[PDB]
Amino acid sequence: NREERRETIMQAAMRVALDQGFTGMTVRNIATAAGVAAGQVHHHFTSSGELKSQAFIRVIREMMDLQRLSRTAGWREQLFSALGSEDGRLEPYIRLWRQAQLLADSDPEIKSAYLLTMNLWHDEAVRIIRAGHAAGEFTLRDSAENIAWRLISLVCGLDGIYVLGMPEVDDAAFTRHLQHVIQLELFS
Amino acid sequence: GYLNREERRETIMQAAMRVALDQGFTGMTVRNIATAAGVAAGQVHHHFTSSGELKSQAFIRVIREMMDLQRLSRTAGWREQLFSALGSEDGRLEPYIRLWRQAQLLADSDPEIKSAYLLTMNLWHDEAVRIIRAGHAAGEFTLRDSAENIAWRLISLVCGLDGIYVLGMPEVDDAAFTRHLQHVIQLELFS
DNA sequence: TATGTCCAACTTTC
DNA sequence: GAAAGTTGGACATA
DNA sequence: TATGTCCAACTTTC
DNA sequence: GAAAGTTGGACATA
Repeated sequence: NREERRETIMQAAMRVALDQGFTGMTVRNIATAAGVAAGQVHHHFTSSGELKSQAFIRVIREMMDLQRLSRTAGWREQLFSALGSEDGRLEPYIRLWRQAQLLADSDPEIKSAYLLTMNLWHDEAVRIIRAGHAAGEFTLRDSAENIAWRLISLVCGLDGIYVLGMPEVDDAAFTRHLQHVIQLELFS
Repeated sequence: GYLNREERRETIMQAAMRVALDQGFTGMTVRNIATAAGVAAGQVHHHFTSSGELKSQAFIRVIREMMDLQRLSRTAGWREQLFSALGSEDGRLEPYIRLWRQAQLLADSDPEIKSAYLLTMNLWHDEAVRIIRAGHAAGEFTLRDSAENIAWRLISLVCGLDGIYVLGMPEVDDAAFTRHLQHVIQLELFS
C-alpha cells in the first residue's frame, strides 16, 4: 500500500523541525518541503498538533539512533554516551529537545510527547546499567531505574545551567561532572 | 507622605515583591505594582530604568527572601542544613519556588530575567558551598572533590529532578524527590 | 485594540 | 467521492 | 485592550 | 524661593 505519501510528509516535518524548530512546523512549510498540496497534510494526519508531536518523536528516535551507532569499549563509556555524548551531529536534535521542554509548559500535546522521550531516554539508561551490572562492571547499591532518573536529572539540570552562560559549567565541566557521578553511582 | 529616594524605591520594590509572590510575573504591571505600593504609576519610572529592571530586581529580592527563610530553619546538623538549602519541604517556600520556575522559562526570552536568574543560581551555589565547607571543617562531610564541584552537581540534580517532577511523572513524586536528594548527599559527602 | 499568523471545517469543482 | 479551493475565527502579538 | 514609557504641573520639604 | 518629591495623564506600544 502507498503509505509513502504519509512518510514523505512526515520526513518533511522532521527536516523542518531540525532546521526551523517547532515555530517553522506549519502546514504550509511542511507541505512545501514535502512537495504536496496543503490539503494532503490533513488527509494523512488528524491535525497539525499530531504531526508536530509524531514528527518530534521521530526526530528524537533518529537522535538516539545516531548516539547508538557510536560503539564504545565498555559499559561505562556507553552510559556516558547515552547520557552526554559529545558527538556534534546530535546538536540540532538536542536543540529541538530543549524547545520541546519549554513548550511542554504551555502545550499539552508537546508535553505528552516530551514525557515519552524522557521515558525512552530512561529506558536506554536502564538497559545499559542492567547490562553493565550483569557484566560485573557496575556495582549497584540501588535500582537501575532510580540510578537512571538521577543521572538524567543531573544531565538536565546541568544543561539548564550550561545554556545560561556559566563559564564555570562548560562542555568540559559537563563531561567531568557526568563521569564523576557515574563513578559514584556504579563504581562504589 | 513624602519619602526620600531610597525609602520611596523600597516601597515600590516591596510592592513588586508581594505582587510577584501573589500573582507571578504576569501580575507585575506598572499600575498594579504602583497601586499595591499606594503610589502614583509614574513613581515606578522615577526610580527604575524600566519595568524589566523592576521585575528582575524584585524577582531577585523574592529569591533572597526565600533563602533567608530556609537559612533560619534551625537545623540540627550540616547534613540537615544542606538538605534544607537544596530540597526543603517547608510549604512556606512553595510560592517562592513557583516564581523561580517561572523565571527559568522567561529567561529564554528575556535577557534581564536571564541575567537575574543567573545570579540566583550563583547565590544558591554560594550557600551550598559554604555549608559543604562548614560540614567538612566540622568533621561531618567527607570531601573527595572541591565544594564548588559538589555544589553544582547537587544543585543540578535538584533542578533536573524538579523539571521531571513538574512533568507529572508518577515514578518521580515528592517522596521520590526527597529520597533521591538524600541519596546523592550520601554519595558526595559520606563516601 | 488590531494586526499578523495559522488551521480545521466548509464549499466548489472535477 | 476525492481533490482543490475558500472560509471563519482562533491564537498570539504590534 | 492594557501595558510601558515619559513629562509638565502640582505638593511638600528645605 | 529653590529643591525635592509626587501626581495624573498623554502618548506609543506588547
